[PDB]
Amino acid sequence: EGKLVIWINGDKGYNGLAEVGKKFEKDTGIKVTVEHPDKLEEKFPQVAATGDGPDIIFWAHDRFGGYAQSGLLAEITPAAAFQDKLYPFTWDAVRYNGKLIAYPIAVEALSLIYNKDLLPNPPKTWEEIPALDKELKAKGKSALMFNLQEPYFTWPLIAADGGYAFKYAAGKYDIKDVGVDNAGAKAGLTFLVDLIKNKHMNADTDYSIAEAAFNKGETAMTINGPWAWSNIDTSAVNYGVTVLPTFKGQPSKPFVGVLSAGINAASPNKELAKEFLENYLLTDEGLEAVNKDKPLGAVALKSYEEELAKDPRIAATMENAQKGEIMPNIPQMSAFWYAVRTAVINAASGRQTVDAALAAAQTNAARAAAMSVALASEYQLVQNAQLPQRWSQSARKSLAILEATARKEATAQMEAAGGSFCGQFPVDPAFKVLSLEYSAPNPDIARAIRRVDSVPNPPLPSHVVAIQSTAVDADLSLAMGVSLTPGRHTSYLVDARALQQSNSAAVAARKADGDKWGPACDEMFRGCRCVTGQEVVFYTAVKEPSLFKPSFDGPAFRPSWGELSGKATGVVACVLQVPIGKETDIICAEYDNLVSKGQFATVTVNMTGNALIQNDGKAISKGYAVAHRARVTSNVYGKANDVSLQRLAETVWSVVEKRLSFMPAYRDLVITEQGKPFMLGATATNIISLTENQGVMLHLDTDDGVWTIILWFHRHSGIIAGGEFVLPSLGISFQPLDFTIVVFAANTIVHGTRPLQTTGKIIRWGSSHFLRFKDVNALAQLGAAYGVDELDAKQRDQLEEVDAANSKDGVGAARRVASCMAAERKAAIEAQKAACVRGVVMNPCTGRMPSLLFWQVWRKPP
Ligand SMILES: O=C1O[C@H]([C@@H](O)CO)C(O)=C1O
Ligand SMILES: [Fe+3]
Repeated sequence: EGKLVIWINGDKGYNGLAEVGKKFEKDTGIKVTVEHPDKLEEKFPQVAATGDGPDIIFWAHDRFGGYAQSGLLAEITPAAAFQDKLYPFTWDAVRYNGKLIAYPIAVEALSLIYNKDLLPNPPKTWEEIPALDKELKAKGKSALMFNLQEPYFTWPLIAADGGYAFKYAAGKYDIKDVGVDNAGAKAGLTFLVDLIKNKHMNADTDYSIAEAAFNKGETAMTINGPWAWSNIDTSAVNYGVTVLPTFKGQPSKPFVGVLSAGINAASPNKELAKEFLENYLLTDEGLEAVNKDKPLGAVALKSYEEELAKDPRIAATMENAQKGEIMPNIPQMSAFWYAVRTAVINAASGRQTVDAALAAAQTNAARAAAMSVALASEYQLVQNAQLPQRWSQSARKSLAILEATARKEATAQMEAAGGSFCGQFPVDPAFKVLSLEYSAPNPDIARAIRRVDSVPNPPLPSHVVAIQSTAVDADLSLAMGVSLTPGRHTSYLVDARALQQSNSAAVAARKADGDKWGPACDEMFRGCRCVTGQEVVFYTAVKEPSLFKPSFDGPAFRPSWGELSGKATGVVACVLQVPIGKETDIICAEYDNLVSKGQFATVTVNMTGNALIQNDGKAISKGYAVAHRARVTSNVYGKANDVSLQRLAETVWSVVEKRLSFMPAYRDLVITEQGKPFMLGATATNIISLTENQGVMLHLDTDDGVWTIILWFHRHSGIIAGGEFVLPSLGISFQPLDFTIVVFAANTIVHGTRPLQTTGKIIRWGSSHFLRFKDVNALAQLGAAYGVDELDAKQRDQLEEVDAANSKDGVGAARRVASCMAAERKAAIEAQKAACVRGVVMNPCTGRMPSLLFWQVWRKPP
């Protein structure tokens, strides 16, 4: 690769780091690029999981231990002589499982910040503050205001006398040993609430109130970090930054954040990143260059820290950090934070006793941390799950004979008819269908009748191979749960490495075109082979050692094709041609019913199904707002549209499942008991889209299920030019005919639809049946909080109450009522979410569903 890509947050001094990068290009001739991507917390583990991303990542050490569990970070091997150049505790912050996993850069912690004019000598102890507030109240001021809403800010006091998140021992944090409940933590929080009850502090004080008050000279003290200094620097306040007050003679223990630089485990530039960080960045001039852009605060490098500590504010930061506790670098901190946030809010407001608040927090944090471990175990079993065994040597031989017989029938039939047909559409793979004509001779669906424009059909790209052998066909059919029309289908093998490369190229082309079908996407398209009118399946083959995660410890089958040995196969795409009939009648009828009854909501794209639109404050049950209203306002049958949606989802599913037996297996694996009532019928669909003569840019979906179904049907007669569905990383494209369905892995296969031009009245209706997991999780959560069957009654009540406010007092009053409901809903969702209530099985590393399922390992030993 011979280059270095670095990700750092936008709030840091990246241009200063970019200057350090130049000086690196000088000596080694290696370019250093420094990007600052938004949502960086979540972006790195999602991209690094696939062997992609930067060489170097810059973030707080706390996240890095989770990354280390996922093997996304390289073990750094610094010499004992380099390790001396940094404070030993900062090295402790970047240790996971005996191993060093990142380079410490900067050190941050809360300090006491005080107004020098109101308070020349800040108190040494918390115990003095009540007396000090009494004095300052007489002058119309207050002693102390800081954020009471987030436990980060209140924890220093709580930790002082004892009290910790998880007990650290032998290089590990004990998940089962939470320190929320001890006498130490109890005393700390007691003192905090005593300050509130004795009117020294207000329970509603948040970050903004505290910052405003201190920066305007209204309060003598606040508690904040180095990020807050810039704002105070613009104000009239003469301020100092000092050691946090002691409690019962012990130091307040703020959490310590260590900004760190980790090396990507999938980076080919490991020894040159080691070079860059050790010799160019972790030096006085190195950190100086960064410091001059945006200040680092305290730093891990002893020599430069001695310089910075000349600023008393930096000195105070380090001192508080050393008296503090390194923030645990494990994901189970989320459990700690939610439970402690609830406890502090409750104890401060009087909703619970300090003793009651901490007792519940201890119990809940331990429970939630235990469950999250259990969920990670189960996810591994999900990723590694195998289809029910249908494959055997005798079964594949049997199936190959059947398939061979069917190929002869299909040939004889083709001979008799003068060629191949999909419905009435003449199918010739020598040609690419660039435009085509549909006729509508009756009120049924318009039918593809004639190829209009064509070019000679481009060959398959080199990484995609049509499978010739019936034995191999039967091998894959039986192992992958795919049963296409006998003698009338093609199977393909796609090289997994090249598939991922082509995905990247496709995304690049769309970006270059400016998020649109332009020249670069067109050039890719010109290389895609037409499979219009075909029934096809694409298997990807992963070589045993990536985007794909097969378990090579899984059971192996013996392939008839030796080229499959040492490889795992998964189904990435399947194109079906549904014969016009009862099922297509039912499906198209439901679309018409849902369109007529105003049940498609506009987001463009029209949508329906079991959504939960959280932007709608009053939404508390499954569906779009139109669905909620119809359940109430209907004078015939409240459930009518839900019967329609279930039949729609179930009929499409049934058609797909006849051909793809892995689909119900996927449904059963990833939909939880709590998610089932919020899926549309017995399917893996919760949302259904609808498009009218529309293209869509090439893209990967992110927050959808493992497989997505798309179908098309046509309404009037006419000619359509363009509008191909394109799978550029598979090197194929097609025109939808009478009733074409594609089932494909939408999170891992790039896809889109070219713009259309039409002649006549022809409408091509496109529709995706998919799993949008955010809706099913939130709904499963609401179901756990209120009861699945209570949601309709809540929705009816919430609609009535919002209507009343509008009818009585205006739009403003009603939207305030909706705003109230939204907060209450939020709190309920949040509480269930903390209890690990889920609608679907998800990757704890990525927060997404697995990239594929049901991998089959093939091995042919001699
Ligand atoms: O290429 C696409 O076309 C369909 C659209 O017709 C239905 O939404 C969709 O899901 C895309 O990603
Ligand atoms: Fe899509």
